[PDB]
Amino acid sequence: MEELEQGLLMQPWAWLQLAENSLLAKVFITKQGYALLVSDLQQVWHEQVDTSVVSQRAKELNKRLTAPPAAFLCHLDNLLRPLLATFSCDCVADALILRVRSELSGLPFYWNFHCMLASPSLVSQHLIRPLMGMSLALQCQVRELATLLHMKDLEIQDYQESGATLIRDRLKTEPFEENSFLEQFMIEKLPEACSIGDGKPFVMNLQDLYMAVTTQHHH
Amino acid sequence: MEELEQGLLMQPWAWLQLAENSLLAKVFITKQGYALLVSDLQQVWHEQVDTSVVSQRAKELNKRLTAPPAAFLCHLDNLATFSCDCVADALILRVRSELSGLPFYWNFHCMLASPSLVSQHLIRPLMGMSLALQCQVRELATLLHMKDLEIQDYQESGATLIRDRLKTEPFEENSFLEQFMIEKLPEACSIGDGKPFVMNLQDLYMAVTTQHHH
Repeated sequence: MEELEQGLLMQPWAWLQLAENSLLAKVFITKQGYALLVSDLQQVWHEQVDTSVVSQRAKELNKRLTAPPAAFLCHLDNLLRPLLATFSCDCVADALILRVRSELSGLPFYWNFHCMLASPSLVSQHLIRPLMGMSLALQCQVRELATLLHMKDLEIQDYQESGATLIRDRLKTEPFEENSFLEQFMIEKLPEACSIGDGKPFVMNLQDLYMAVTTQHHH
Repeated sequence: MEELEQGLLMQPWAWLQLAENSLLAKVFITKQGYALLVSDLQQVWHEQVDTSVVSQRAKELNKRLTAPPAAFLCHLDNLATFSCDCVADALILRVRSELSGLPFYWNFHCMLASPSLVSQHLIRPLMGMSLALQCQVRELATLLHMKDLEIQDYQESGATLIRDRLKTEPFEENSFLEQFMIEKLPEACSIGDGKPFVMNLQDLYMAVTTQHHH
């Protein structure tokens, strides 16, 4: 394993849909096996699989296929890269089972992802820590942009206050005040702005920042 | 004790100073008991207690003094010397205060937090905070672009600057992100000991948690 986990850490979160259910998920597949991580925004599920496990489960699932685990693994990777054939999601006690129904070389292929609850180590490394790093960095952005904004106000004031001049008037901006900026933001905008939703917008507005935090945290 | 869990979702995180590490702690105290969540930014611990446990535990820990459970709780609400030890999945957080002019002892008996509270107390709110900060970034950027349009009007026709050092370079988002990622991100994304988290985010934290719950 080991290399799987390490590749998993550099994977971003994607969005997946199946039978109305959605999941956040990332996967790192090699010829050695895969690591998978899945969250419904309530629990987090994990699986790591090796070559031995692939052979055993593909045989049990497909009572008529013959290939090395490599074939089974490359098909799974070429099925899940673009997406991130048809899926379903079942729970049993603490575990999650992600089912695949699809075809390899014109023959139907069945695979079940078997995920146990992710350990606290994973949930920290893949969710908590990076997410907390993003918020900080974003809070730096805000601060750096507010200083940018006050610097543009000293410039226009230099035009109006002293430059001794005026404009077309249809463009005069209000002086920027971060106190009133926040207050209007956090009465008027926050209610939808912090919407966890389907994890759908998190994977589409934030992943570049997510990757950059993880690379940093790990290097 | 169902209300105690509810009230906990919306307390901010405190930072705690220890000998070998620091902890993050949020806590909700009533006359009914307490609920605490602690974290070292690797693991998360939980404890919920009622007033039955309070008097047994205080009687064990304190010989110099006694008092009704609700008063002990009220003094803890006040919340100091902190130490801890970790046996397997237990964190025992030890506190040392001064009540009635005498030493006072309290130990938090903390087990590994359920995934469900990790989600409710960190992941969901933390994710919410990131989406909210990103809308802000957006609104500042638009605001910056508006102010350029304004200043480009003065530049368009005559109008000279007096102080030959005030010029702002025109705001272009993609490059601002570019410089931020090389020049600022390394320091600014560093979790550290959690102190940054407690120093500049607990207002947004209290606002997101309360939004989410309502």
